[PDB]
Amino acid sequence: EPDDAVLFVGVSLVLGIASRHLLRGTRVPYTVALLVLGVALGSLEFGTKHGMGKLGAGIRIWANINPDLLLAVFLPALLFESSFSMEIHQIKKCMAQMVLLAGPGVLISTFFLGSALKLTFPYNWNWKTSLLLGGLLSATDPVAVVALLKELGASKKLSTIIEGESLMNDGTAIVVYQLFYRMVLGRTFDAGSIIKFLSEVSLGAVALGLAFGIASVLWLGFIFNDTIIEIALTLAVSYIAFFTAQDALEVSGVLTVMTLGMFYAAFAKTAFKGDSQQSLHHFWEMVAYIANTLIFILSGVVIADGVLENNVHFERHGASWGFLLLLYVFVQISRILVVVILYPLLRHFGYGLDLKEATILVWAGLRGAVALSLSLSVKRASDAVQTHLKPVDGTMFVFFTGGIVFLTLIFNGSTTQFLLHLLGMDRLAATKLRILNYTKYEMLNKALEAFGDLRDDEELGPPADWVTVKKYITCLNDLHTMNLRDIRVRLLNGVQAAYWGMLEEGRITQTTANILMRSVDEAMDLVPTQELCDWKGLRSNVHFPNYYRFLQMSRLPRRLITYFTVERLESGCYICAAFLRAHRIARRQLHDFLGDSEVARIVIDESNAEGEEARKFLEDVRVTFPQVLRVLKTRQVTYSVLTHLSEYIQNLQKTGLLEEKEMAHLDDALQTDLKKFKRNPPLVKMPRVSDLLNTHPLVGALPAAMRDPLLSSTKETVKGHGTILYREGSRPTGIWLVSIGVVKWTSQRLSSRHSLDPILSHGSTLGLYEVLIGKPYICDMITDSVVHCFFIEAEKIEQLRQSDPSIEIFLWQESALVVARLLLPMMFEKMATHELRVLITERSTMNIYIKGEEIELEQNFIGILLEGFLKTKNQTLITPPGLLLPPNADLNLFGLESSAINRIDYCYTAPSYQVEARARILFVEIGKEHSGLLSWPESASFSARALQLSMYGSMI
Amino acid sequence: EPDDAVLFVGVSLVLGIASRHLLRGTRVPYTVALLVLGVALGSLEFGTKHGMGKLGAGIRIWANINPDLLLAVFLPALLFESSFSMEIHQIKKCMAQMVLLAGPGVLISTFFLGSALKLTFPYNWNWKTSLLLGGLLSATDPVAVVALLKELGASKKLSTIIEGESLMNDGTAIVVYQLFYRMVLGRTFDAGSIIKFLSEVSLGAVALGLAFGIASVLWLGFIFNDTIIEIALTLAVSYIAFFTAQDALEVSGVLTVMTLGMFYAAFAKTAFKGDSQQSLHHFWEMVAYIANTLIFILSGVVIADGVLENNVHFERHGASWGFLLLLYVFVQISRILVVVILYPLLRHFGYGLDLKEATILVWAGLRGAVALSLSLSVKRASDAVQTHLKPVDGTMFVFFTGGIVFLTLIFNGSTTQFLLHLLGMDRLAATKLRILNYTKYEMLNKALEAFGDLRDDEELGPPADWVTVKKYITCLNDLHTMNLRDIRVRLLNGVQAAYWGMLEEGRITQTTANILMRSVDEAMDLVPTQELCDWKGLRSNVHFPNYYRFLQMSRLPRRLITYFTVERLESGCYICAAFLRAHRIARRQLHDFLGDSEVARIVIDESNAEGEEARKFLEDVRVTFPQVLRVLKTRQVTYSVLTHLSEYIQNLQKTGLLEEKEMAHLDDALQTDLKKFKRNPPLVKMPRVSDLLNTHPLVGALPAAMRDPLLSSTKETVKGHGTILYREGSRPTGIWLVSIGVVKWTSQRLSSRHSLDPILSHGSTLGLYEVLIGKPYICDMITDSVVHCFFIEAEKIEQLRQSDPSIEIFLWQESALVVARLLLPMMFEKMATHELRVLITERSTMNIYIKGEEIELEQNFIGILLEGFLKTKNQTLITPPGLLLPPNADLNLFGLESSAINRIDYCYTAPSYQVEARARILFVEIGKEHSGLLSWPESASFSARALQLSMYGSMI
Ligand SMILES: CCCCCCCCCCCCCC(=O)OC[C@H](COP(=O)(O)OCCN)OC(=O)CCCCCCCCCCCCC
Ligand SMILES: CCCCCCCCCCCCCC(=O)OC[C@H](COP(=O)(O)OCCN)OC(=O)CCCCCCCCCCCCC
Repeated sequence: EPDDAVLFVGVSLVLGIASRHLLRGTRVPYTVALLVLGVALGSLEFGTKHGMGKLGAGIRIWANINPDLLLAVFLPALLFESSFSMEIHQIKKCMAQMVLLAGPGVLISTFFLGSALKLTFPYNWNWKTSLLLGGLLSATDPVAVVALLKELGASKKLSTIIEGESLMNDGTAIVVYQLFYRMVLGRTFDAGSIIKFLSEVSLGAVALGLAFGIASVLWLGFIFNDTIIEIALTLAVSYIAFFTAQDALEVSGVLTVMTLGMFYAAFAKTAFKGDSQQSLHHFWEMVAYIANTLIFILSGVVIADGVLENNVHFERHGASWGFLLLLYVFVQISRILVVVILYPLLRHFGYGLDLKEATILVWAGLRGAVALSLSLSVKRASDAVQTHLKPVDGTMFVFFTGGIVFLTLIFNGSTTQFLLHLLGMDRLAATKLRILNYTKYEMLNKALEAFGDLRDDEELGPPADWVTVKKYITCLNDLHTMNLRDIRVRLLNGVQAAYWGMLEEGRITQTTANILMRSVDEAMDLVPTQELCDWKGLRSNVHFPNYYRFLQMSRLPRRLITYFTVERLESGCYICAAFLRAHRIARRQLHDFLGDSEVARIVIDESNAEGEEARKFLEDVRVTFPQVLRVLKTRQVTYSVLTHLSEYIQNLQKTGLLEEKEMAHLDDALQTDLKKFKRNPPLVKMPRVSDLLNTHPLVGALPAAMRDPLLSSTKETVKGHGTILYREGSRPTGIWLVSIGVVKWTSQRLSSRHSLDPILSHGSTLGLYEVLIGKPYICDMITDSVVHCFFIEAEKIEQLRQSDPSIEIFLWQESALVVARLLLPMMFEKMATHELRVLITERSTMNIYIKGEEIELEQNFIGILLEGFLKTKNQTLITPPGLLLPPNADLNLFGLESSAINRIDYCYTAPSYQVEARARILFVEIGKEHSGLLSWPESASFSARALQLSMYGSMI
Repeated sequence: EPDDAVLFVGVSLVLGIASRHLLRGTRVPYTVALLVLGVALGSLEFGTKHGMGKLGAGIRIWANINPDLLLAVFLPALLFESSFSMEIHQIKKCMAQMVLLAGPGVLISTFFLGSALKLTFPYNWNWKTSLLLGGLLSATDPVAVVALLKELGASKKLSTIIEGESLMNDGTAIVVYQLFYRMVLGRTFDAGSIIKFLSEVSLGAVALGLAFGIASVLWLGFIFNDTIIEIALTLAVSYIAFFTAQDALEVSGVLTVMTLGMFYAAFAKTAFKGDSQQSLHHFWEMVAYIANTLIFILSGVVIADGVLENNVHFERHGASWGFLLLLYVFVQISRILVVVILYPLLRHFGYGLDLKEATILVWAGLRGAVALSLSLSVKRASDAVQTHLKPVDGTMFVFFTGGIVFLTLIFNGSTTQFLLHLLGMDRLAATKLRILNYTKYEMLNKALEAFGDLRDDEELGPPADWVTVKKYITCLNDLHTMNLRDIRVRLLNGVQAAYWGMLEEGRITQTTANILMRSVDEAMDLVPTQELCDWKGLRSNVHFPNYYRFLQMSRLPRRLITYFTVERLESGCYICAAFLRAHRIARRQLHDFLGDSEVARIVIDESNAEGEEARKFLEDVRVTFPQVLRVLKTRQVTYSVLTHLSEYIQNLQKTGLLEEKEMAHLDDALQTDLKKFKRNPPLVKMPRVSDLLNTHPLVGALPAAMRDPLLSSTKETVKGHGTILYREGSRPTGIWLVSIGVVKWTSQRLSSRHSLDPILSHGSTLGLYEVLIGKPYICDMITDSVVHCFFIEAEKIEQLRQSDPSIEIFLWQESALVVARLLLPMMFEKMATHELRVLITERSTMNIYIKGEEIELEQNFIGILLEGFLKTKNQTLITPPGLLLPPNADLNLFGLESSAINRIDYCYTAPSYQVEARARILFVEIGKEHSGLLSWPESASFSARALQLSMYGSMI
């Protein structure tokens, strides 16, 4: 006969499925239908003489479940998913408010509801039974409210508040119930006794949870490439922790399971694989679904059993059916009182709480399966021979808690969306409409591209038209007046597009991307009145390391001192770096889109002024801990490489070109590398002087000979912020090889109207064009941050130009880069180093013309007169720093616009030119994903070795 | 006290984890360590007076498990994963051999081993107990052998044979055990009775399995976007089916669970989501892992309990410890005899079986958890008050089966790799080394590209060198003499690269890709002696539809007649289409790589002769069922679009730009579309005549006016294979607008030396250049398959050219496409329609020169003299079909090589040209993933509307 038990479980699941399939889209949850079906099954089995057969025998086997086994089997499953799948950052920033709703809230609710049950209900309960039942009804449901918020559509702050309030409240309400239930059994009490009991239970639960989490994370760290082992470890450790807490030490078990779930959620990236992240969550969601369905089917059956057994709780008199509604009203009043009493505190702590998101927090008081489990446990413990707990009192408890569980879900849970819509919320911001429409546009473009690519076929013929194929896909079924308000939104849209691109290209993880996107989203609401403010959200993540107090303090192993400083500074450095990249890209895109307009310039100035705090924190990390940034960048590049290789290996397995052994070996190696990286990330040594000089394109690409001379008598120098390298006008006495840092260039005669970032990064050569032409410097360069630089005097460069006829052309190709980034900043500033180097050294043509020849720029060619005096009628003398444009070229398209704001005399538009001295000209030819969000509605050879050294660290 | 039970489970899992973590890499499995730990726990609990506490109490609770509950709980979990995760195509093509090892094999083993136990063992067993124990030892383990093959590295044929033999054998050996066990209880028997029992059990099991599978697939079909529901449905249905079979109808339960698993594996794509495919498998692997660990821990405990209880099976006398080895020898001899008796049959049925892969099939006789479960069930059924089965006999059975389970895994399972290496197998083919090295090269390239892209940073500085970052990633740690043998391998490598590209670009699913890759792999072994033979593997998949007999037969609903014909022809049409695309791409790539060489030409001819069977089956589908190909192509394009949109939506969720409600809606719509497509794929109507004419680029891009004239008096014509459109030399009387089909062009004076496919697909215009120049046709075009074509007489085209000055240039741009695909086939034949159209209509320059002007081809420009008589010294007269090359151009790089094999007189290399009549010239400028596998070691305006109509079905 025990086999029938299995049947029950099976059958229950089926019912669950049905209830979760038909009652979808409708607002009433399916757990109410589950409870009704359970009551029906229990009544059929226990009331009718024939009842059921081979299934009723499986219901009875379950209706007599042990009071302790029930909890030990069903509570860890119910709680581990809710505790494990929760954002740590959000609650950590909101943890102040949740402490007020967890401790004081549960205390107030428990004592009110229980004091009301003692003074009103007629069952002659003493002051322990009533407050026992009051401790039950103070336990929310982390799954019911999770589903409600899934189908609700409220702001994220309120969602996080409710989702945490419920889980933290569940830990506290279970503790109080444990206390009052132990007291109901007969044990005496006292102030000291109550204090010791509460302290022991509460704190030992968390201690055991943290111990088990630490021991099982330390173990998981060494499990390379096997997901079944990790899932089984989580399961076994959760259940062992619950058994050890609730049944070995006599501490709270729900608290231990919650602490374990949270300790796992905090260390998910470090311990579990990246591909086993969606399988783990799905396994635990399946476990939690089974647990809820089984408990809701079981609780109905047990309620029906008790009712039919005693017969004093149904049709005996309307007393019970009225006192149930009275208890519901009391629960509502208790929640209202808790909220109204903690409002003066919940208003200005963590997140705000105005009348709206406080009237929506009082309604979402859904009861779930934890209260039902506790009621079933109490009823089962009473069904035995217990002088203290009578059987009628146990079924009085199974009846009231299940009755309150049904009325709360049908009324509060169904009318939580109607109320949220009535209050005024649930309306799109009208600034997310643009993002939605742009995403729909980008989806339509992807679909069009795929269709167009897959159309040519000689065998299967052509497909149907594009419209006939779009009618099937319903994912695409339906979709200068500029004020200071809209441009501040276009800039934030550009920032969002930059964040999107950075995460897609692998430059930032998904956690950092989510943090930055949340910051931008919370900032796009204050733009209608306040200036651009995106730095608020990240200011709490960019706290200068509190570790710095302790690096000043002495810790014995430098592994600990270097390891912990690179782990408190790791998130802030990445966030400020990404904030300052996204903002620099957004400024450039906005300048390109809205041209030069007074409002666009003011918004750009707002962004420039906003970036100052991040710039200063980055400057402070560079001087206080010099080796942190290099380690962080190396880790970033290594993680990007590993992610790309992982994506490539996963695509190879689908095809079947490689056998099981070889691909299993490939995958094993890749996963071992990924886990060894995420567990003990590598630390990069410091770079030697003579090493940096060899990674610099100019000095690195030179031959072994004629290089010992340049490197000898070259001393690296570390210059601080604001130091002047060379002033404009002074004679050309050097070239400064910037290998680490940034240098900002300023000029008095060069257009600084279209230059939004006059900075030259590492691997650059400053002052070479000027030492080649032998003339005074054309700009005043000043360091922008800490810069490691080398200075080679002019003589050495002259000797090197005199050495080989091919190290004269190399020097010129290397100086043309800086000359073109300086003269024409509107074209050659948005370009990356690789692209500009390719276009200026490979696809650009450097010609030398003898005296007398004629130069006629074809309409498509712009040219920079690198060297030599060129002549033209009425304009005989022309200085070498110079730009030759097509006679009819539109300046406004290249900058150079001669205006009162910026004077331009280094550009020439003439019919033809005639060489006056031996000239050297450079001719260049003229006429990225998600960047359209901003303005959507309106729209070998030395050169190859240098390019290698500039792309990769060393020549390959 | 029941709570302790939970502990046991938990603890067991931990042990499992440990045993599965330490005993990795080593050859001895971990289940033996599991059994040893279980024996240790059982001996500690039952032998010592103190034993254990709060855990031993949980062991006893388990050691007294019900004999039926044990099976009902543990067998479905053990069997559903093995039955569900199995290739259907492989076993279906090998199912002949598995029937011989399943029925006759189990019968022979059972009767031998059981006849030997009766004649040798001294326990005075009767002829039912001995053959009961003999029915146990005939049940293999689908999980032990699965893991063994995972860690073995043998061919795929032997792997599939063993993996199926074990699962099919498990279904048959359980049936026999059920029979003999029911007989041991006391029931009488007879020939008729035995026959009825066997038939009822065996067939009713499969019937119930198929019924449950059908009912649960029909249900799953309507579950849109929820994975938990699908996993819970599989679980609940599996357990309900097992309970209904084993405990309600008295039929075999393992057979029902196996039938259900197979019915699910056959309908995995149609019922389950694409993202819930890795979570379902992982959930069921977790269930199976728990089941194995629990059973192996439980069986050890029960063996120890029985031994310590009776004390006649350990140290009573060496009789037991010797008869155990004797029974092991008997099992080995029984397997050897089965194989030696079925060899004459297993040799030439399905897959072959030579001495090697038959000596490796005799060694892989691992016993697992099914035999242990049956032994535990028998011992438990005996432990009760049973006059038939004594307790000593039950523990004699738990001891022997567990003892045989341990000796088989330690000896056979550990020395199955040593034997496979000794026999000679386990050596790479030396033709997979090239693919492995090329994959390593492509991984290194991806890593280099990612590193180079992620290097420029103004904030975080530069990373370390490339070598310092590659030292961390260990996935990259380590890596004209041409005969008819190697070129036949390069062609197959090109075919493999084409298959890889087609699956990546979404043109074929993963099942078709695996089929084709398996065919190519099995074919690359016969090339050393036999010609190119890839069509063998697919000839069994390309069977002309057996449905055609039934389309001749009358089925009442055309939904059924059209639906079933598009489902028997669906896989063969896709396979032949992909075979003929991959082979056409491989031929082209090989001709490009090895130039014109006698061996390369012979290999190309071999491939051309091999493609004939697929070409003919495709021709037969086009005439017998005309609307099938259009429906298949529309489904292909729609599935590619949906896959691309799904990938795009999954990437959007990671960023957090869109709220929970909007993305949940997007994902819901996408998943609903995907499931409605995979469940009821759409059928495309037939194309109307006046519709096709409007999708043709030339006639479609014309304005509404001057189009009514062309379309009027135009009658579509369907011409069959080999029909002649127009012969070379005849006066130009028409233009044929090919909109569906293919036309092959042949010439007598045009080079057919570098043209590997002279075919023009749909949406092409033939005979327009000739009606424009008013001269005889320049090639003889003949249909290549069934072709739907329209004929507009010459007058109409002349009227249309006279109509507008901009519909003269459009006609010329449209004729230049065919002229350039015809004259210079080495450049303009590998190009897709989109690329060639862009390059010839947008990036190519058509100029008209007046009489007398001079033409000087710049060194980088090739030019086609579309119209007019051009002159040059000593070469006054030059006909318009003509090609002008740079005076120093290398013909061998463009074809045109004047040689005895192919004569060329339409190409001219001269210093300069002088117009003799008003000339019209066209100038073109001169100087893809995984295609390097072959030769790896050695290396608006009318035009825009036409391009739109050619890319997408209609103008957008
Ligand atoms: C969702 C994840 C759950 C993980 C489960 C962890 C392992 C569970 C271990 C099962 C323990 C078995 C309990 C047992 O031995 O049955 C005894 C119990 C009745 O015990 P008695 O009433 O005789 O106790 C005497 C005083 N009351 O039996 C009864 O009469 C009631 C039957 C209780 C069945 C409990 C089964 C566990 C839930 C199974 C669902 C799993 C779904 C995958
Ligand atoms: C891996 C997927 C498994 C899916 C499980 C499906 C639901 C399982 C339903 C559990 C049924 C509970 C059985 C029960 O009521 O306990 C009784 C049994 C002992 O029964 P008695 O010996 O008293 O029977 C009288 C005559 N022999 O109890 C005992 O003394 C032995 C204890 C048996 C425990 C069985 C628990 C199931 C396995 C739990 C593991 C799940 C892991 C997630």
